[PDB]
Amino acid sequence: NKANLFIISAPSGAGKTSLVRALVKALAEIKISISHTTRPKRPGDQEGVDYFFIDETRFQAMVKEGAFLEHATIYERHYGTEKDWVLRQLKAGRDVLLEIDWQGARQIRELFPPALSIFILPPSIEALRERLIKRRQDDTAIIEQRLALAREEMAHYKEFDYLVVNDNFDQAVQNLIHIISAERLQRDVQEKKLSRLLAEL
Amino acid sequence: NKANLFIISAPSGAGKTSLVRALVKALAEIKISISHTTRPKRPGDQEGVDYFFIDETRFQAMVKEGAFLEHATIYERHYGTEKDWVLRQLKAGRDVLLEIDWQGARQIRELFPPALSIFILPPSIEALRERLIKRRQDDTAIIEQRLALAREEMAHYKEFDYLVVNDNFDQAVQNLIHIISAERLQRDVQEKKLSRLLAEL
Ligand SMILES: Nc1nc2c(ncn2[C@@H]2O[C@H](COP(=O)(O)O)[C@@H](O)[C@H]2O)c(=O)[nH]1
Ligand SMILES: Nc1nc2c(ncn2[C@@H]2O[C@H](COP(=O)(O)O)[C@@H](O)[C@H]2O)c(=O)[nH]1
Repeated sequence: NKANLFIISAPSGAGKTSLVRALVKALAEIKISISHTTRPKRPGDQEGVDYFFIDETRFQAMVKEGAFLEHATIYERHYGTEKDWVLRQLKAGRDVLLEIDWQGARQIRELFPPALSIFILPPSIEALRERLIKRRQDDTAIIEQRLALAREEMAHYKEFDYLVVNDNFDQAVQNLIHIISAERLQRDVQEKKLSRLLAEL
Repeated sequence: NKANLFIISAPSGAGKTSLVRALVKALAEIKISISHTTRPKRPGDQEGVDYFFIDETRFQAMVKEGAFLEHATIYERHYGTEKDWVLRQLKAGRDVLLEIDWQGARQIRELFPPALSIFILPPSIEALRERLIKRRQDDTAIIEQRLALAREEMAHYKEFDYLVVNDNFDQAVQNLIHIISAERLQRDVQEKKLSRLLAEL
């Protein structure tokens, strides 16, 4: 009952989306924020599952309205975290996972100090290229551009609280579980959850 | 290869010693500091296993010599953490567990800032009395005195980073594992352990 935000960032092709989806299956009382994006809906994508897919007009509206807790521009497209959904989850006592880039992370850290951030590292640059190329949904020409953006994303790893290497899926998931589980044992969180016990003693 | 100190504190009778012993069996690269004490050696106690049992003359000597990283007086007896052994472990890249009281914790926090501290709570005051009474090695008259010292120890829980309830042994051990495991995934620790990978990228 002292819910927190858990920021997860990684270069494209690091396997972050899959890790986060397994994480929420393994843990209770934690949900993934579904972002809004102007990035074109790809074959395979599902509205309300991968993203809320909208156009620039809609997204710009939300920005001016202040509907986003956080928003950024990435590869000439827009992504943002709808503010109200997140706050409803926190109110309900559920932790929230934010799969956002380094720019969004900076915003969240300012706005919600207790937030913890985790950076997912690939075991090699070649691992990124491999995973990205195998996504037939993606253009195989923007690769050299996406990999360039990946190295720049990774240069920001120093801004994060934890680093986790995705070299073995199960182990990486287990490490994410350690990090969230430990947060939930912090004195600040426990003062609330153990209110009755601490009262007795 | 960025080893840390993990302080474990709890009122007498909370089952801390047993938890810590199971913890070191479950994790690698972590060792328990064996303290020096003037507290009389009890039936069942083993030299170099439970404590290094010495007399006041020896202990006072160590204090004046500065042989202790940390030392305190508890129930009119002396306990301390020999400094050199701990530093050797850290140098070797091994984390160190310190089973010390709240006074010792304050000293360690000053002396070694990265240190994390965990307070073990009993599920009830009656749990302490039960566990203590069942220790036939202990005098059953000092109980009301030890329980008084337990409530005063527990009032210091606010000085600790994490709170863990020992209501189920396996679960409490698993929570200790989360806490140490998460520390080892911190960016500061990972900058060292992942030096080669970060170099490649
Ligand atoms: N700041 C921010 N970044 C996001 C958000 N959603 C996705 N991203 C970032 O945008 C990148 C592009 O994701 P993609 O277009 O590959 O699905 C992600 O890897 C992530 O770093 C968001 O809501 N806010
Ligand atoms: N400060 C400090 N406290 C210790 C040390 N060793 C044991 N203690 C504290 O002294 C208490 C008494 O332990 P006992 O006499 O029951 O074995 C422990 O519960 C612990 O809080 C030590 O090396 N330093």
